[PDB]
This record gives sequence, structure tokens and C-alpha cells, in this order.
Amino acid sequence: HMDPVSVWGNTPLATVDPEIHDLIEKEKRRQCRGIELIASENFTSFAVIEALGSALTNKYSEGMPGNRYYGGNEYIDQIENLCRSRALQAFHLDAQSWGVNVQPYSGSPANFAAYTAVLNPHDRIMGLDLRSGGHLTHGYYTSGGKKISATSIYFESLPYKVNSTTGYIDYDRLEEKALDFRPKLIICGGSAYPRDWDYKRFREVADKCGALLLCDMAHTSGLVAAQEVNSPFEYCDIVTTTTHKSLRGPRAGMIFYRKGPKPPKKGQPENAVYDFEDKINFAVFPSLQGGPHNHQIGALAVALKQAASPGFKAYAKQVKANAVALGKYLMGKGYSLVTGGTENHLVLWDLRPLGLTGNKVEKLCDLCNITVNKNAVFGDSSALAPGGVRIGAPAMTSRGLVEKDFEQIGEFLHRAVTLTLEIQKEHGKLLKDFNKGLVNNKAIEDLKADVEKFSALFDMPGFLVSEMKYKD
Amino acid sequence: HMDPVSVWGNTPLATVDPEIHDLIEKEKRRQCRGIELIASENFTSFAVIEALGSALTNKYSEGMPGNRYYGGNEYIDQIENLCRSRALQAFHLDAQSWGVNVQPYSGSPANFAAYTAVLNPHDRIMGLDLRSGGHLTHGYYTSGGKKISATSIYFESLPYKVNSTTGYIDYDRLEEKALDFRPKLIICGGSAYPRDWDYKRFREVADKCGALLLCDMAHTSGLVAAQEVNSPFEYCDIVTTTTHKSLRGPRAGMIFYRKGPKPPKKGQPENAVYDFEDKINFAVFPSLQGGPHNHQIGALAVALKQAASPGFKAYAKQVKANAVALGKYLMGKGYSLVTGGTENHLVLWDLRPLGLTGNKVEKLCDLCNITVNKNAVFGDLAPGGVRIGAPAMTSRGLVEKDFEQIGEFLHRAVTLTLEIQKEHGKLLKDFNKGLVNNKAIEDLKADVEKFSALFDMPGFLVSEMKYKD
Amino acid sequence: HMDPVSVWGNTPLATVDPEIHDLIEKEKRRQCRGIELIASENFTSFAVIEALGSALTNKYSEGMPGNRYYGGNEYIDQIENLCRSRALQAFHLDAQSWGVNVQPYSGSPANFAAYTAVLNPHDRIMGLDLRSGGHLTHGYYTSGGKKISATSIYFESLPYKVNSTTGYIDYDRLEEKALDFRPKLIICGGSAYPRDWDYKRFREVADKCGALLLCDMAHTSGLVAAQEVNSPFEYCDIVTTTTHKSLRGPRAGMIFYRKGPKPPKKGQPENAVYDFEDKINFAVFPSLQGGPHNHQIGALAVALKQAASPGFKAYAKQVKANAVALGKYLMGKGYSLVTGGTENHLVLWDLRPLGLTGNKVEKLCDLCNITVNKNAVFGDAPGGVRIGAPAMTSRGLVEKDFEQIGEFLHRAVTLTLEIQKEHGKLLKDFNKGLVNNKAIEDLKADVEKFSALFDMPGFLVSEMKYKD
Amino acid sequence: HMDPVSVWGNTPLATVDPEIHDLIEKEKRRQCRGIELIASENFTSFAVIEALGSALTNKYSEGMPGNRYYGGNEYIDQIENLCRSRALQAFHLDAQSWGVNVQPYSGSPANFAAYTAVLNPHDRIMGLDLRSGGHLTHGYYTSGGKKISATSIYFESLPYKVNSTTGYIDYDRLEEKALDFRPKLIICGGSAYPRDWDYKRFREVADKCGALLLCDMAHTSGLVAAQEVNSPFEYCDIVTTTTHKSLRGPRAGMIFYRKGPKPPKKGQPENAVYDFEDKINFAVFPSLQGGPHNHQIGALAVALKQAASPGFKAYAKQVKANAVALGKYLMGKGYSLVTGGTENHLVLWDLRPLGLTGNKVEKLCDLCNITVNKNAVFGDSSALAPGGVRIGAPAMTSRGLVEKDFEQIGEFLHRAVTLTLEIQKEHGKLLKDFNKGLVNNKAIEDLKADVEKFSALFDMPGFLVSEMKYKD
Ligand SMILES: Nc1nc2c(c(=O)[nH]1)N(C=O)[C@@H](CNc1ccc(C(=O)N[C@@H](CCC(=O)O)C(=O)O)cc1)CN2
Ligand SMILES: Nc1nc2c(c(=O)[nH]1)N(C=O)[C@@H](CNc1ccc(C(=O)N[C@@H](CCC(=O)O)C(=O)O)cc1)CN2
Ligand SMILES: Cc1ncc(COP(=O)(O)O)c(CNCC(=O)O)c1O
Ligand SMILES: Cc1ncc(COP(=O)(O)O)c(CNCC(=O)O)c1O
Ligand SMILES: Cc1ncc(COP(=O)(O)O)c(CNCC(=O)O)c1O
Ligand SMILES: Cc1ncc(COP(=O)(O)O)c(CNCC(=O)O)c1O
Repeated sequence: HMDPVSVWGNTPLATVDPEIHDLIEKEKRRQCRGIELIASENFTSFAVIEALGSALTNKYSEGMPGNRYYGGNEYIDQIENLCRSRALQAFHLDAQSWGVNVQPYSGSPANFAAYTAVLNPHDRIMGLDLRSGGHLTHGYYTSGGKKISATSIYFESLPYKVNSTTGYIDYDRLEEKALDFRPKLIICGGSAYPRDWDYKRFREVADKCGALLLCDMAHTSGLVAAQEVNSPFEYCDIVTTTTHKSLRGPRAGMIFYRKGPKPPKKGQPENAVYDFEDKINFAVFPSLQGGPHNHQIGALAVALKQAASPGFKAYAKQVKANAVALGKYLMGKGYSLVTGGTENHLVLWDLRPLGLTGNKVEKLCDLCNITVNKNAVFGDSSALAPGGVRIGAPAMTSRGLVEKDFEQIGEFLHRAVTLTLEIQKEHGKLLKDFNKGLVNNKAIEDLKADVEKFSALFDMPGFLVSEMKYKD
Repeated sequence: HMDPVSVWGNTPLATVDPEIHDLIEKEKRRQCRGIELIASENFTSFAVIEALGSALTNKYSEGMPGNRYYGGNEYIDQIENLCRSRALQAFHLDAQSWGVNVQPYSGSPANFAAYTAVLNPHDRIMGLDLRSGGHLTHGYYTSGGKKISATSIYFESLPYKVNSTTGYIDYDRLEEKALDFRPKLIICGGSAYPRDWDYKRFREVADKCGALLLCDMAHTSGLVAAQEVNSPFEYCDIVTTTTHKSLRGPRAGMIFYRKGPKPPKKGQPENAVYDFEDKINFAVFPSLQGGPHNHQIGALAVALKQAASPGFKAYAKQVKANAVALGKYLMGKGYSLVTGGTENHLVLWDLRPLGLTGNKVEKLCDLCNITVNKNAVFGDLAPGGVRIGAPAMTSRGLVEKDFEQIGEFLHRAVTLTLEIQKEHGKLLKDFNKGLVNNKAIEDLKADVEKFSALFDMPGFLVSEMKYKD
Repeated sequence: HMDPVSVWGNTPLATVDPEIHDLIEKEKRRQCRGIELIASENFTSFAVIEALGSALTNKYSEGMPGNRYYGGNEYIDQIENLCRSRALQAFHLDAQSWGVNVQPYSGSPANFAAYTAVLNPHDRIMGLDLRSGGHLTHGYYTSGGKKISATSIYFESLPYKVNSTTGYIDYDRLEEKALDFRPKLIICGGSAYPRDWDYKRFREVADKCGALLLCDMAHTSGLVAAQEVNSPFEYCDIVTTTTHKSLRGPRAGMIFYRKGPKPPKKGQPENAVYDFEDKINFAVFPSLQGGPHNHQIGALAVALKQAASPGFKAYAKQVKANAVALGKYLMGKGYSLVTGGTENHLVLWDLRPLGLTGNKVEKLCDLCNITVNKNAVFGDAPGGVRIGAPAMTSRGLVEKDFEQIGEFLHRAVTLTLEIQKEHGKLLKDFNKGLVNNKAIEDLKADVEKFSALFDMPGFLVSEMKYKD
Repeated sequence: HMDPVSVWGNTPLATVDPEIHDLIEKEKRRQCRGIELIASENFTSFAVIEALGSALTNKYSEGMPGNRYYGGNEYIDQIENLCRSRALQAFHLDAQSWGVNVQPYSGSPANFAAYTAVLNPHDRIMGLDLRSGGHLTHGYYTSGGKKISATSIYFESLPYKVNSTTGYIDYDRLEEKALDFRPKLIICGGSAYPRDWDYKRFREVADKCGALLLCDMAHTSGLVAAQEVNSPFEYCDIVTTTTHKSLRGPRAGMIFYRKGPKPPKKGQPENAVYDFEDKINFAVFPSLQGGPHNHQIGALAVALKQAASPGFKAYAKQVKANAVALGKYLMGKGYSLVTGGTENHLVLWDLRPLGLTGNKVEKLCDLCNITVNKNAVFGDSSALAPGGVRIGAPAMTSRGLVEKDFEQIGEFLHRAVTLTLEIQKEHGKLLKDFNKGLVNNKAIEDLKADVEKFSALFDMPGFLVSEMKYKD
């Protein structure tokens, strides 16, 4: 005998699965009672979340709006078309000159589909080296030659690097490498590079070597939409992005591509037009993905409408101002930030001058409800014990924090890193020994208490703190 | 100035985005008001949907539980661990013999990561030919040599086929092809095959040619969990699946892999153990994916608890009984089913004795709120059949007599497609003139909506929905 | 102090290197005093050898005639042009319909260059399975997936097979495999296949699946030139060959390719022309090879003039007649030949009915100065021996002499069975019967007495250092 | 009727094929009546030529000595084993530490077989860029990214370059590129590099990036045998070579490889041994080649015996001395030589300062019986009209010429380039116009006559001038 639909199918999570419900409620409290500084995290809206958790998950809709493989897509088509049009609008793109595919499941899927669309297996790519600030999917292999990302397996990667002393992209060495290596695709955009990008120079280099130029704006896409950092669309053939970082949406990816007439170029025929659209669509489906996740597409449509608002531009301005204010506070104490500041939403903090690795700082911070991530910095070699920590402003800025509040975050981070150093000095640099200092540490308890009191002062998007199971 | 958190961040969707809210409400109505027969669709529970739409979407958690690239994962780790443990439980697997990765974003990502874990670029794969019922990701290139799936771009695929007169997998031709082509990986399981799989024979073939054996149980995973079809875990090295078809969960993928001591094989050393776990995990992350989608993982844990219940076992049995009853009704009308029946959740209807392409029947049905999909059949492009599935309408509480009624609605829809064809010709341009102001289409559509609208609907409250008519 | 030019540079080999000179003289004796049945071997002419051993070896001439990367090629260009023109003439080809590159160093270089010209890495190829009679370069991997031939490493191969009942190519199975696997290139021609090829059916299959069709005629090129077997040029896009087997020339390779208007095809524009020439030339050089071996090209031009003569046509006819007569003799002794006969220069002897592996028969024959080679047979340690007529036919042997060869082979196999019955099947045990065996000694002596009678091309027996 | 064996098979070339005989005789006269300066050419001995044109061509001998597929190899095995042993002896190698495969048909086959033995498809290699002096088979693709050599198709190439100002290998940039690109194999040795190689530094770079190190000594192999240039065997894992250049043998290749215990290295197990022999043999056969060319192997055995003589060491010294004397003469005329001199058998002459392309100089020289080749130089782009010409000493040194004779060669070249300039000044630089100036040019005729009178003063190896058909 089947359970009635009402029993298995309409009963709330809190009754169906108390264990999972409790864990979500614990996670909700964690998110609003600590200081969340992972640069790739944000707190999305309740409206996005209501779309994400909806009947849209039930629909198979392989293909393109209007050109589907299944029937029943009358409304899914309108949702996807709205998502696509709102994506172009959010980035101030003319639909005659740009198209967008909104089906990628996430950022790594989006990049792999973009590469599959324009590259054959083993074709050459150049992206920013991971330890210089680029992403895994920009062709990451280690200095020891170990291929880590599939983008260094299925494609041939030659990363370009920042200058080892200034931390800024070395555009001269980029050009020299591109002319020697002759990549089919040059990738710009990054995960931990704290400066803006000279897309014009990237276009000059790509033209000199005959490469396509792709910007992966995942981290800063919200700043791009708000016209608060350089726009990659002016110069790049393809722009990929996630939607869950500074864009403040669901977890999804998007691939933007040029359409229409190509700009004049020597040797190029008259009336030549871009030919990315069909290849990009085909790479996403049927080549790589299956059914779109329509609940993510619907949720993304909501986020893109929210991103196009006056309030969102103010948010993006505030994100940048908070990151700068945090950076100045840390540098005043003598902490080493890569490039000595930031022009975006994050700072990259080199802990090697302190004799610390990023895992120790991440671990101690976590016990204080300060959420960061350890992060590779130039020249290090251990991913799980790297030389740095990365700090981002988007998530707490979404809770309404301003510059003075980010200065308090700076002080909390100074306390945490100081305490990390004191524990290492007393208990040892070996992780096994360092860990003994994390037990019954009154200063950790004091800092945790201060962090939670501070965090409780701010509102929180995505759910009602007043109705959460675990209150103060 | 920034908008207050409450305004942009706590206001309900209906107010923030009326355009999208309305479209979701129209889609909710559409799901209520049709006969949903796409064999890969289902209607998941409100409990799954509540976990899917939750603050779990905010978290970066790359890595594995207890070994992450980011802080703050104390609760995300517990959710993922519980998801993995419930996945092993739902499939009756011993955790010393099997592990599972629950991070794949969907089914196609799960498969591509499983392949990446065990194969180098250009290594050889064999899977069921798409026109024989296999999936795109099993190495689909057309009969024209057009590489369609990334599986055939980054790897070298050669499909195996069903017997061209019985519709069943031709195991002898599978063996002969495998011994000639020497694949590193043989894939079994499919998207439109209406029978069970002889995994024991697949294992004999894999052992004879030296291949790994992977089953993609995406379509029948719910039936596997309920022990209503053959278990691929008895014989396969790796089992992939989606979680949203017959398993009735969110859209996600899982990769199961053997762990522990290997069975005796000549030439293989003693005390040898499986070495899939680290390669599978690495392929998912950092090789292919980035951050896990924790709201999917949380929602999946919910679906896996639901799948291990006696009610779900009864559901799986009913899915099978409904598929048989529908196939029997259609065959009682003289229609042709591939293999003459079914052993699972679907039927593959051969429209060849009728003169209709799948797209004709599929498009007519869509106008009547009957959602099927055109489907290639063995030896076809231009599909000669339609695929019909029982999971979704079974989840709405339908039983055998209701599926016999679905049979009659389909019999009416194909009869209409024929009458249109006889009146307007077989050429699609000419045929499309029958779908215009056709009172019989309108009459069938009304009968369908009136039949469909009465049934219960999981996932949301019909009493709260914006469009009740 | 530098040696005077005459001392190091003009003194004969016999004085400069007595060690190597003596070994060459011993090898000349060996070629005279045995029955050479390796189907890929021949005895070329002294005229070819004089061109091969000449100052043409000194020249760098990368490029094509009239378009070289080095100066000084006024005469090398005329030699290569003459070689190419004689290659087209020897195979009765219209120079407006066919071109040829004569630079490949040997047969395997010729094939790999042909593949490189028309395929990208990992593109799909089908060729005759090695155990069905195909060549290594047509693709070969092991049951364990070990890729043996470079063709299977750099491209993706799938073999087609002969029918297990008839031993002939199974054309329906070839077609089915090609439609499933969708190769970019189908190779025909082989190394141990004793029948002719239905190139028309290969062309039908290639058209059905959209593949290019290449024939590797290395083994039967001499018979093709003499118009004694089917011409692959009627149906194939590209024809590769060696020049040292039945063509009786130096060791070299040639790649023939279509030129000019393409024949009508659906979905193909009007006035379409072939575009193989530049790709083929580029693949040979600069992609794969360096400087041509002009002594080989000159010697090849000689061999191609010799191949176009009525004497060579008679030779090709005699090769076929000798192989038939030998196959008939062996088959009258009750032995089993793959396909039950031959239509070319070789027979493929199935030893499985006798309980012998090809390696046993080959090793015993070698001890008797009978040179054959163990050879895989369909459905297999190789279970057969391949025996060829070109080399002994070049020494003037006719059918009755090949019947005598058949009796020497019959004696060799009887002895091989008698050794097996006495010492056992294991080659460790079997090898004990080869020590101080007077019956091997007697067969070896009878073989030498038989062989040393006949004439020998390429050198004067009257001048050779070892006459006993 | 079959022709008697004597008619078709024993009759001399002069009777069987008068056209080819006549062409060989014209080529023989050309070789001994001009000045032959192609750096990759030599004049081999009559003894080598007698082995090359011999019954050895008739034998199929697939496999390795002892481990053959066919029978009948009693003597071919002794010839091949003698060739291999003499090869090791010629390069002063201990058979316990070095093995050699002598079956490669030429240099390009030898290199591709070495690569196939140790690399999988698409593995990375780094060789000297063609315009810097490396060979096609060292991974040549053009500055425009066009893949030319199959070594850039089947493998992934990133060339290293000479310093743009000095013309010497930039070892610092080699190391930097190798650490970024992470090649599996680094190739040293070259075709037009006029200096010796710092194999020690190459070993240091290879060890730093975990690459194998291969030297292709084709051009200088004869100088290596005579210990007149640095020995690559001291530091390289594998050494490939042709045998027809400075080694003065037939056209063939060899692959030398290390055997036995590996030198100590951190992270390398105890008792570890080299594993090249089987892979290299297998790559040559059955993977790549078919039947060995036993007449080449026999001829090579002769050449290797000759290369181990005291006379050959004096020859190698004279080759270097003649190249230096020629270079001094040309530079004393103000001509531009890459690196301003030579340490081997060649000079590389940059004609761009004169406003000349190398095809013009090559073409005019050819009309004067002066055989050179146009040669790419650093920074040019056209292959059939490049910026330099390459001049080598081996071939005329084999005819007995010494330094004073090579100064006369420099004078002829000075006359030839001067005359090339005059024709360009009169007729212009476009090739169709410049070619008009080569008709009825009295100074060309006079220079050609002088070259021929000079060339006729010297002996000639490989054939008896007294016996040749076309006499003075
Ligand atoms: N500049 C940059 N920072 C970033 C990312 C990035 O892609 N680029 N990330 C994007 O998400 C996170 C780091 N993700 C990483 C994942 C794997 C490895 C890696 O090298 N793993 C090796 C080593 C493992 C070990 O030492 O234990 C491996 O998996 O074998 C590094 C970073 C966060 N910070
Ligand atoms: N430094 C160096 N000098 C050398 C060689 C070498 O490999 N390296 N060679 C070794 O043998 C010869 C030159 N071989 C070459 C062959 C092709 C191309 C080349 O770039 N071919 C292009 C462009 C042809 C064209 O412009 O017409 C092509 O074939 O498409 C360059 C050099 C002689 N001198
Ligand atoms: C056997 C099989 N495997 C994998 C997938 C892929 O799942 P995603 O769409 O989540 O990538 C499917 C989807 N098949 C959908 C259908 O048959 O209609 C499938 O049928
Ligand atoms: C620049 C960039 N591009 C793509 C991605 C991939 O997004 P997914 O995780 O959804 O695959 C990231 C993730 N970066 C995560 C981080 O920097 O912490 C990224 O930083
Ligand atoms: C360094 C080097 N290596 C290999 C080869 C190839 O040899 P083969 O031509 O026999 O394939 C050459 C030829 N170089 C000829 C020249 O420099 O003019 C070479 O210079
Ligand atoms: C059909 C075929 N093609 C190419 C080759 C290669 O020729 P080279 O050895 O010159 O590379 C052979 C050699 N076959 C030798 C034999 O059958 O005994 C061959 O049989």
C-alpha cells in the first residue's frame, strides 16, 4: 500500500526528516551568528530561495526555448527566456551583439562548456595561474606538473603569472608567453586576484597571437553588473560567470557570447559574423549536460532582476568600499596583502611573513565563528596548508555592514591571527601539536563570544531570523 | 543607499518578482492539469523541495566532509555524511564494500566524472546505442558519424545494440564487439530500454575483454532501491544514477563505487583491494566540479530517507504494475510495444505499424496536455516511436485502472493523429494544418484536464495555488 | 694528419673493412645456398644495386623537384622526376588522374605519412586484422589493449576479419563494422592474405560510411604492375606500396594519390577536384621525413623501368604459376591451405591440423636453409607458415622446381612431426631433437645441392668469395 | 618468356638504364667540380658505398639480433651486432652504461622513434626553436602557430630560443620556460647553431623540472666521436644522431640510450635502473618501422670503423679549423655571422644587414657551382626566402681542403654575395625581376669558371674521378 500523497508528498520537511531539518536550522544559525568572509559566498534573497525550492525542479526541458526535445515547456520556455533577457539587461548588453546561455549547472560546468564549444581536445589555453589568483578551471596544474583540473587534461594549459614582487599581472610576460605558446584561447578573470583587469591589453595580446579571449567574471559579476569594475564585454569574445558570488543569486553559471558582425580585422572577410551561439548552446546540450535545472534558472531570473536595481548598485559600491577599508586596517597592523590593497570585493593575505600557514588561521577562525578560507599565494605549494588566507566583503555587506563594521572585522581578524601565532609559539608548528592549543583556550572563547555578539546586530536575508529554531 | 535587508532579502517571491511567481504558478497548474508521461520525470515531495530551497545554497564546501577547502562546514559536513550513509542504506549496500559520492550536479556530470576517474582521454567505452535505448552520455554519435555527446568527443565510444527483431539486448553481439574493440569501460543501463539487464552476463563480458563495468541506473534507481528490479551492485564496479527520476528526489547525481578487497581474479595479486574511491572523488572535485550544491545534497538526503520506507517500496511496485497495465491496454488495441511489454517503469511504443513519426504523436499529445516524448526505436533522425513512463502519475496516486484510462487517452490521441494524417497527409507541413481549431483536439484536451485535475499533487498545496481553474 | 682521400675514401670495402666484407660475402653465399620462401623477400638486380650504392647518397634534397630547400639539385631533380613518371607508367596511370610521392624511406614510413596526410591524431582507421592477413601498419593492438603498431597509438584502429569458414574477407561484416565504427579511412591490401581483393566492394563500403579508401599493395605491387591481379587504382583514393617485394626494387616506399576532377557524388559540388597531392607531399616532408634518400630514388627509377618490361610481365605470371603449383603440391600431400589455394604470390599453410605451431616448422626449415616465416592464421603461437614465390622465381625456378620445393617442405614438416613425436611438444623439449640430427643434416645438404644450381641476380657468383 | 637472370639481374646499370646511369654520372661530376658547402652534406667513402649497394638489401630481418621474426639472419645478426658495438666504441661508451639501436632509416625516423619510446601522444617537449638553430623534428611550429613537424602534431612542443642580441642559447629563459611548461622531454642539439652546448646546464634544467634529456647530435656526431666538441653522453639520457653528416657515413640514424643503474637522485629508489632499452627497440620495431635496411646498417658499420681511426680525428679537427678560417675571412669582409664565429663545422651567415634573402644568395651561388642552402635566422618568417645562408666545412674538408683553401672559399662567397647585391641594385628585389639579372651575366660565368677550376684541384672520395663518364 502506497502512502497517501499528503503523507509522503505534502508534509513539511520538519516532520518528514527531523534530522535534516535540524541540520538546516543549525546551518541557518551559523550563517547569521558568525562573520562570513569567504569571498565566493553570499547570502541570497528569500525570493531567490522560493524560486529555487519550487515545482520547477520537476520538469525535463532539454533543448532551447522553442526548440525542446520534450513537450510541456510552455512556461519553462517563458522562464528561461526571461532569465536570458534579464541577464543581458543586467550587464547592459545589446541582444543584437550578445547572447547568453543560462543552463550551466555551476561555474565549472559553464567554463567547461565554453571551452568545449570553441576548442578541440588538446587545444591550447592560457589562464591566470592558480597561485597568481586564477581559478582551477583556467587550466590548473601544479608547479610539479600534476594535472589537477580537467581543464589541464582535456586541454593544453600554459598559465600566465603575476610579477613575483608586485603581485600584479605581468602583461609583458603574458604577451611573450602567448606569442611563444600560441594559445587558441586566453582566459582572464580570477578567483583571488585583488585588482582589476586590463581587458584592452588582453585584447591586444589575443589579437597579436590569434586567440579567442574569454573573461570568467564569476567573483566580480555583481560589481560588473553595477558598473563598478571594468566591463569585460567591451573586449572579450566570451564571458562566463557564476551567479552565486557577488551577483547574489542561486548557484548556477551563464555563458555570454558575441553575436552579429565581427569588428574589422586584417585578413578577415567582409561581413564576417560571430559564430559562437550555436556552438555554445550545443556544448551545453546535448554535448555536456542533460536536463536544465529549471528551479535554478527561475531563481536566477529573480536574482538578475534584483541585480538590475538601484539598491544593487549601492550594494556593489559598498562591497568595494568595505574591502578597501578592511585592507587598509590590516595593512596598518603590518599584515601582508597581495598588491598592497584591493580594487574589488576581496583581499588576499600572505601569512608567510608571520610563519603561519592558512589552514591554521582558517581552523582557529572557524572556532571563533569567523569563516574564511585558506588560500594559495604566489610560490607556495601546499593546497591544504597554503601560505595565505582570502577575505571577501560580499556576504557581510549583504547583511548591511559598512566600512566601520569592516574595520571591526579587521580587528577580529587581527585578534584571530595573533592568537593563531601565540598558539603556534606555545604549542608548536606541527599541526598535531598546534591543535592541542585549540582546546579550552579562553581567548578563543572570548573572541567567539565577541564575534557572535557583533554578528547578532545585523539583519539577515534569505530567511526570517525571528522564526528560526535556534535563537540567541 | 542600499536597500534594507528586509526589503530585497526577506520579501517573498510573489512581491519581489511577480512575473516569475506567476510563471511558477502557471507551471504548477500545468503539472496538475495534464497526464505527465515523460519516463524521466516525477513529482518530488514538499519536504525535498523545502531542503532544496534553503540557506544551504549559500555555502562553499569544496572537498570532502572533514577535509574541506573552506571553513564553516560543521553542519554541511553532517548533511553530506548523512546523505552518503542514507544512499548506501537505500541501496542495501555494505559500507565496507561500497562508497558513494553525492556531489555530482546531475546525471550527466555524474557519468562524465565517473569516466574521468577511470579513463584517460580517448580511452574506449561501449554503451547501449541511443537508438537501442541508451543515453547520450553513454557515447552517442549518430549513424552519420556526428559526435554528439562529450563522451564521444573526449573518449572513444562504440555502441552495442539490441537485436533488430526482438528488441532485447543482443548479448552475443555485445561480447563479439567488446572482444574486437577492447573497451576500457562497458556501460549498462539505459534511458528507453523496457526490460531488465543481465548484469551477470555483462560481468562475464567485461571479465572476458578486460573492461570495467559501470551501470547507469538513473531511470530505474527507485526500482533498484525498492528491490523491484535486478541490482546492478551485484556485478558492476561503479554505479551512477540521477536522483530525480524514479528515485523521486531532487535533480542531482551520485556515483557508487566498490571498496575493499577485490574478488579472486587470475593474475591479480592476493589481498588486492579496490582503488576507485580516491579517483572518483578527485574526478568530481577538483577535476571537474567546483563547489557542491549543498541544497541539492540536503534535499537528496531527504529523498533517500523517503526512498527507504515501506511506502516507497509500495510505490515502486505500483510503478511497475501501472506500466504493465498501460502496455497491456495499448497492446489490447493492437499497438506494438518494443519487446512486447515491460519489466520496468516505461513502455516503448512502436508507431511503425501505424505510419506516424514520434514527433507527430508527441506534438498532438502536447496540445491535449499529455506529455510524452518522441523516442528513437531500434533501427530508425526521425523517431518511429514514443516513450511512456509511469513514475510521475503513479506519484499522484494513480493505479492500474487509471493507467488503463491513460491508455485510452493515448489511444484517442493516436487515433486523432491518424485521422489528421489521413485528412491532411503525412508531410509535416501538411499535417500541421490539422492542429488548428480542431474540435477533437480541444475535446480530448478538456477530457484530459478534467481527468488529471482531480488527482492529488505532491510538492505543494493545491489549496494554496494561485490558479485553481 | 688527415688520411689521403684515396686511402680512406677510394679504397675498396674488402681492404677497408675485411670484417664487414667477409660477412657480406657470407650473406651472398647464404642467399645462394638456400630456398628463400619469405613472401616479402626478393633478389633485386645488379643495376638497381649499382644505383643504390652510388654518390646519390651524398645529396640533401628536401622539398620537391624544382622547389627544394637546398641548392645543387639540378640532377637529383631529374632523377626524382623520372622516378615519379616511371612509377605512374609502371602502374598504367594517367598523370592527370594520379600523382606519386617517391620519397618514403620504406613501406611503414609510406603508410604513416599517408595516414598523417589525411587523418588527425585519434581519427578512426579500419584495416585487415593481423591474424587475418593484414599488416602491422594497418593497426594492431593486443587483447589487453596494448597498442603495438604506431598506427594504433596515434590513430584509433578497428580491424576487419576474414570469414572463419572460407578464409576470405567477410564483406558483410566489413560493411557492418564500418557502419558502426565510422572510420575516416579504410585500408585494404595485406601481408599474408592469399586471395585478390574486391576493391569495388571496398569502394561501396567506403562510400556507404563516408571513409577514404587506401590500398597498401606492397606485397603484390609487382603483380599489379604486370596487370596480373586486380588494380586498386580503379577504386581507391590512395595506394601505398613498398618497392622491394614482388616489385623487385630497392627498399623504399611510394604513395600514389588521385588528382584532378572527382567523380560525381551526391551532396558534392560541381567541378570538385581531389586535394590529396599537397597534403601527401607535406606529410612526407616536412612533417615526417627529412632528406630524401636519393640513392633509393635512383635505384627505384631503375626498378620501375625494369618492372614495365615484357620480361617482368612474364616474371609476374610465373610467380603466380609457381605459387599455385606449390599450393597444389602441398594440398596433394593432404596439407591445409588457407582459402584452399592462392590467387597471388604466396600460400598460407594452416598447420593446426598437424598439431604443429608455425614456430616449430620455421625453426626446423631455417636449420635446413629453407627460409619461411611462422604466420598467424585466422582463429588462432601462430598456427601457420607463410610461403612466397617471388624470390625463387627471380632465380629462374618454374613450376616443376616449385614442386620440388613442395617436397622439401613436405620433408621438413614430416621431420618436424617426427621430432615432436619423439621429444615432445614443448619447444624446450622439442629443441632437443634439433641437436646433431642426421635427418636435418641430410635435408640441409639436399637443399644446398638444389639451391646452388640456380642463377642469382644482383651479383656475379663467379666473383663471390665463398663458392663452396 | 622470362628474361634470363643474367639479362635483367646481372647486367650493369650502364646497360640496363642508360638514362639513370647518365644522371648519376652528371651528379658525380657536379659533386667534384663545385664547392659543396651544405653543412649537413658530406662525401662518404667508396667502402661505405660498396656496402650500401650490396646483397644486404635483399634481407628481411624484423626484430633484434637473436630475437628475430624471420629466419635466415645468421649473418645479418653479426653485421648488426658489429654495427652496434662499433657505434658504442666510436663514441667511447661502455656497453654496461649505453646501448644503441641502429635500425632507424634516417635522422627524422630516429627522433620520432625515440619520442614514441618515452612519450605518450600529446606529452610535452622542448627543443631549440627552428629559427634559433633547432631541427624540424625538435617540435617545429611557426611563429604564426602553424604546426609543421609531426613532432608538433603528435606531441606538444614549446621551443626555447637563443638570446636575440648575442645569438647564444638563453639558458635562463630555457629554465624559466621549462619550469612553467613542465616538459616530459627536453631536446638539445641543433641544425644551424654555431656554438657548443652546455649539456651540464641542460641536465640541471632537466632535473629541476623532472624531464628526460635527449641530445640530437646529428650535425656534429663526427666531431663528438673525435672528442672535438662537448660529449652529450656525459649528461643526456638519450642521444640520437644521423650518420651521413659530419660522421661521414650512409644515410641512417641511431638512438643511444643509457643502461644500468641510475645515478643517485633524491626521491629515486635504491638500485633503480634505466628502462630505455626495451621501449626504444620496441618503438623502432614493431611500432614504427618494418624491415631494417641491412645495406644501410652494413654501410654504417663500415663508417663507424672509419670514424674510430686516427685519420678521422684529424679530419674532425680540420673541419673545425676550416670553419673558423672561413668565418674569420667572411667577418673580415664585414659580413654578419650569428654569434660572430663558430665552435663547430658551420657558420650561420645573416644576410639581412645586406638587404638580401638567402634564396637569392643560394640561387646565385648554385649558378656558380657553389652549393649552400638558404637558412632561417632568428626573427625571420619565410622558409623559402629566409634571412640567412648556412655554410658548412665537412664536405670539402673530406676532399682534402685546409684553411688556405677555405679562405679561397670565403673569397668566392664574397664575390658571389657581392654579385648578388649588384644584380639586386640593377634589377630590384622582386624575385621575377632579380631572376632576369641571372641571364647572360658575365661575372657569374667568370665566377663559375673560377670555382670549377678551383674544385678540380682536389681529390674526391666515393668514386674514381679518373673513371667517371664526364671529364674535364
Ligand atoms: N587562486 C585561487 N584560489 C582559490 C581557488 C582557485 O581555484 N584559484 N579555489 C576554487 O575553488 C579554492 C581552492 N581550491 C583548490 C582545490 C584544489 C587544489 C589543489 O591543488 N589540490 C591538490 C593538492 C591536494 C593536497 O595537497 O592535499 C590535489 O587535489 O591533489 C588547490 C585549490 C579557494 N581559493
Ligand atoms: N635551423 C634549421 N635550419 C635548417 C633545417 C632545420 O630543421 N632547422 N632543415 C632541416 O631539414 C633545412 C630547412 N628545412 C625547413 C623545412 C620547412 C620549413 C618551413 O617552415 N615550411 C613551411 C613554410 C613553407 C613556405 O613558406 O613555402 C611549410 O612547409 O608550410 C623550414 C625549414 C635546412 N636548414
Ligand atoms: C540513463 C540516464 N543517465 C543519465 C541521464 C542524465 O541525467 P541529467 O539530465 O540530470 O544529466 C539520463 C537523463 N535522461 C533523461 C530522459 O531519459 O528523458 C538518463 O536517462
Ligand atoms: C573565477 C571562478 N570561476 C569559476 C568558479 C567555479 O564556480 P563553481 O564552484 O560553481 O563551479 C569559481 C569558483 N571559485 C570558488 C572560490 O573562489 O572560492 C571561480 O572563482
Ligand atoms: C639536428 C638534426 N637532426 C635530425 C635531422 C634529420 O636527418 P634526416 O634528414 O636524415 O631525417 C637533421 C637534418 N638536417 C638537415 C640539415 O640541417 O640541412 C638535423 O639537422
Ligand atoms: C602490406 C605491407 N605493407 C607495408 C609493409 C612494410 O614495409 P617495410 O618493411 O619496408 O616498412 C609490409 C612489410 N611486410 C613484411 C612482410 O610481410 O614480411 C607489408 O607486408
